[PDB]
Amino acid sequence: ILGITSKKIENFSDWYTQVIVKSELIEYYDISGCYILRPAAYYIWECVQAFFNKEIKKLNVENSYFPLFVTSETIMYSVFPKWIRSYRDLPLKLNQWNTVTREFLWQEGHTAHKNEEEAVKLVFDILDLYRRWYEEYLAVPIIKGIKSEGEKFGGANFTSTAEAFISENGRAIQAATSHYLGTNFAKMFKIEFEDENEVKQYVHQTSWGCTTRSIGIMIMTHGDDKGLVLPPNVSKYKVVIVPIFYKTTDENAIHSYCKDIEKILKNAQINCVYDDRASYSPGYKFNHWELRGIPIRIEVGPKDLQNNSCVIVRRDNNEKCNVKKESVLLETQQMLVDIHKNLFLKAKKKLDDSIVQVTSFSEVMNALNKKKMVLAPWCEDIATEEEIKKETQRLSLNLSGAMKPLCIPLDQPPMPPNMKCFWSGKPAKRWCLFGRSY
Ligand SMILES: COc1ccc(Cl)cc1C(=O)NCCc1ccc(S(=O)(=O)NC(=O)NC2CCCCC2)cc1
Ligand SMILES: [Cl-]
Repeated sequence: ILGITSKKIENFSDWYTQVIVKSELIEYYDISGCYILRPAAYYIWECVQAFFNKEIKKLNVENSYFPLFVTSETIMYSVFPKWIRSYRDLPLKLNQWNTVTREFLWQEGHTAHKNEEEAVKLVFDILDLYRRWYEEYLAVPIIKGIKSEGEKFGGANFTSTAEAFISENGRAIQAATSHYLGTNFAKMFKIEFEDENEVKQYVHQTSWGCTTRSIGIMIMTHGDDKGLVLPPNVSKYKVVIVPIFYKTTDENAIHSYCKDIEKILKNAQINCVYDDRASYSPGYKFNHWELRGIPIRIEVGPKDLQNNSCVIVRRDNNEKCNVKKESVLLETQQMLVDIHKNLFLKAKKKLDDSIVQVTSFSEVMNALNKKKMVLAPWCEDIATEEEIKKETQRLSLNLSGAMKPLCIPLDQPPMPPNMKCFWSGKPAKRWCLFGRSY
């Protein structure tokens, strides 16, 4: 009852709710579904917040706060004409860190540029920062792409997106967005400027956001039947030290030895916890910290005193090795790196193995039935989006069983000149990724 009672594959929904509560990420307030972000969850948000802030500031984006909202977007663009008069006032680059299933925390950026080229470059610069956000900190692989006309934001010229995929239930989920808004809102609010030639021009706008859904995607990606699995970059404690006594003493020697290891790690700015609670067995502690997603366990028993060593246990694959005491710092540092690398790579394999490249709709149900996505040549006719939804829904009988256009990947496979649309039989335009979704 203390651990996870539902297998991730067999009952994904119940598994997830158990993991997020028992790992002490969240705490449910009442029956409304409202929840509290405990330190373990907020810490992850703080890590990626710190990363994102440093990177957008390199792009001269400035943080700010706009408190007025309308049902849900921020009141902002109508103020821009008061700030923009000439090309010297451009580019305007703003970001806000907001607080408000539902999502409590998120980030939202807005820019305005003198032309299309500069705005579009920012759109994709930001999009890659989202990629790094997921990869370098959450160890989650994403796919960058363009939304179809039927799935893009209404006010956007085009919507670029990062897509993640949960292989266990065969569903894609939108991980982040970066819109090119063109001049759509500039026309609405007369957001105009005089260029270098004293000519009136429309500003070109972008908006981009990412929420705490990123944390959920991380959990769903890496979590296992033992509970939470944290990439070291978003775990407060990198290491837990567990003492092992055999009642034959010396507990004090073990205790002292563990404190030596704790000191070495902490002196190297590697935060860790020494679980010296007398009331709980070592086996109890193993579960306790595995459940909470601690990347590395260091065990110390009698044999380790004898051999001047310690046992290191990886959280991601449960592999154990003996390590000399004088080598603990270096090997722990390398282990933390390799754990992140392994989490990403094994997640990327599951993602790559989830994409079935097809040329005909007759290949689609085979891929959906195996809980995968399809990559197909598509004429991109907006009317066909609903047709494809309705038909895949009909053929599967099945929380939606429909597949939708996820994104047109920035990385396109070659397109043969005479390639037809997998659905309409018309000339294909580009390869599009289709799948079931959240
Ligand atoms: C619809 O139910 C299901 C029915 C059947 C199956 Cl087979 C699976 C599911 C399912 O969907 N199971 C996961 C339920 C789920 C997962 C992710 C999201 S979310 O959008 O990503 N939101 C967040 O993660 N917030 C995080 C939570 C952790 C702390 C920090 C904030 C929202 C809900
Ligand atoms: Cl506004």
